[PDB]
Amino acid sequence: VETFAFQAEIAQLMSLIINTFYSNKEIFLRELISNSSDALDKIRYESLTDPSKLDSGKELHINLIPNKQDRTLTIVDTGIGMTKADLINNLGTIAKSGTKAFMEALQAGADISMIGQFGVGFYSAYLVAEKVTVITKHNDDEQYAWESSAGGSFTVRTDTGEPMGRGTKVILHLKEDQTEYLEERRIKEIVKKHSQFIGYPITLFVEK
Ligand SMILES: Cc1nnc(Cl)c2ccccc12
Ligand SMILES: [Mg+2]
Repeated sequence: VETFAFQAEIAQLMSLIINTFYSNKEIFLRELISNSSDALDKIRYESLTDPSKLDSGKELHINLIPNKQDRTLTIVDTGIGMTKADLINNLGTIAKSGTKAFMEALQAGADISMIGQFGVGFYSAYLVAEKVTVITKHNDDEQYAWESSAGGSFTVRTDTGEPMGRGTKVILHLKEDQTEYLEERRIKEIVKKHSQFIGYPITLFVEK
């Protein structure tokens, strides 16, 4: 297991997200679904010039999986996935400019719901999650698990669990007072409201 420090600016964003009083927390789900949809668009487009990129799975979809026993909500896609370099460096590097503009917009009147307009909506996960685990598989790399409970650091390890073929699973370990996002009716409400026009089938799994 390798442990890394977030860039100062990303650490600052995450603390803002964790510490700021802001009741409209449901926006995290829209942001993660939007990210999944962008990742599905990417693999679809790449597959037009190299059909073999779909050898790791033809199905292009999003699954939402609540689990009350583990207190987790998982967002799963069969999109392009992320490489080790994406997890450790590339995505954070790109998020730096968006983060700066976002925190400038907040002290100038914007609110946290606009986070996705700055390309850094992934970090809205920390509105509801005390820990985020991301399991991911890109065609050009191995399966990895990224994980962070914030506080300035994250880990990356090669993942030994079940192979996923290609795509990304974002596992939200929910805060004690955010278990409403495990309820079927609440999830349905949020998806209908914010994600009605996404172009991939979204399947909300039911609990056993
Ligand atoms: C910036 C960013 N966006 N999406 C995901 Cl899934 C990320 C995962 C790890 C680190 C940064 C991410
Ligand atoms: Mg970083």
